[PDB]
Amino acid sequence: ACDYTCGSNCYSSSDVSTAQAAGYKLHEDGETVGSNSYPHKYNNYEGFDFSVSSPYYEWPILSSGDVYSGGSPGADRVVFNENNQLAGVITHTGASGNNFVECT
Ligand SMILES: Nc1nc2c(ncn2[C@@H]2O[C@H](CO)[C@@H](O)[C@H]2OP(=O)(O)O)c(=O)[nH]1
Ligand SMILES: [Ca+2]
Repeated sequence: ACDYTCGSNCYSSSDVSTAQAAGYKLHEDGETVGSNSYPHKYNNYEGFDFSVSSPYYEWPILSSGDVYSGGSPGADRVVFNENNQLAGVITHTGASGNNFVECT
């Protein structure tokens, strides 16, 4: 069964921790990757009720199970905070425009 389901994409806990670790390292190093400069701040415009404190950052999680290294980041993101705590897994799939919904 999937720990998070983002549309048709199925992720386990280990998928999320792996993506999160890569993103947090770049954030700590003050480095970014990709044309959209990930990781970057996640403003929470959607008003998600995350159980950890802001500020939050987002980083792509990819269904191929590879770590994001540039190119298209697809629809799915992990959202982590300054303490490297996971806030949530969110996706553009199933939401209008460039909005997000949470993966379930
Ligand atoms: N919808 C949304 N986009 C955000 C937020 N914070 C930053 N962004 C970035 O702003 C772009 C314009 O909304 C979004 O598509 C998203 O980039 P990503 O595609 O990199 O996730 C947020 O809280 N909500
Ligand atoms: Ca996997």
